[PDB]
Amino acid sequence: KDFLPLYFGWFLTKKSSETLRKAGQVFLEELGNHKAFKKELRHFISGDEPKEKLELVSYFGKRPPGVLHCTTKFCDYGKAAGAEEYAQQEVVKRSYGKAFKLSISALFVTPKTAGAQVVLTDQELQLWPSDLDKPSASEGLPPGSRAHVTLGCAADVQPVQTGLDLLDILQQVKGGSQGEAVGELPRGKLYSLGKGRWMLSLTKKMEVKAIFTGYYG
Ligand SMILES: Nc1nc2c(ncn2[C@@H]2O[C@H](COP(=O)(O)OP(=O)(O)O)[C@@H](O)[C@H]2O)c(=O)[nH]1
Repeated sequence: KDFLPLYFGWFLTKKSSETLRKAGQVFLEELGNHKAFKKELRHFISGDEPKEKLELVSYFGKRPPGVLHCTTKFCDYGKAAGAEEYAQQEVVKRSYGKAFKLSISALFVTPKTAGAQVVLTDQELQLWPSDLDKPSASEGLPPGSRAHVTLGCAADVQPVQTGLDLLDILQQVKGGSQGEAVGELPRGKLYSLGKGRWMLSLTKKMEVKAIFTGYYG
């Protein structure tokens, strides 16, 4: 019998990866230099500390090397629950190797991860794994809300954290707790959601090109 991928997803082209990666780093630069962020650094550095500034690019030291991606289904070669069902779908097999455009609507930062929120079209939503055997997965939010691109992680943080972070952030925006924007960056508005959580809503959605395929490690 045949190995499944470690995970399925959309893998950005060289150019799109470069473009999104640069946007993420610029965001980390501006955020770290933003007065509202520094006023709340108690959520990134603990204890009575010298009043210095944190370089977020350095903070998120575990970064994706090379090509960026948006995961759909983690399969672990077929060991993960629902892995085979997902892989056997017609739409997954039909879409394998095909090009897509992913709309990135926001960039976010928590004390654990940094990433970009992806807003899937309905065609692309067809490639999002069914939560019907684990509605814990998407936590009351529309399907595919977890869709993201990871831009960086803190040293002690597991890779899957980014998706959980995004859902947490979106969960607040659902209850209307993003509050009044606390800053206006060149690319959009900065929101302070508390607990070291920050969201930049892009004025203009970023459009990235990516191939849907499988990663085998
Ligand atoms: N999404 C997801 N990832 C898992 C799960 N269990 C383990 N992982 C980890 O996810 C890693 C690969 O995820 P990755 O695509 O890099 O993270 P993402 O880009 O934030 O979705 C692997 O190293 C696994 O150890 C799971 O149930 N779901």
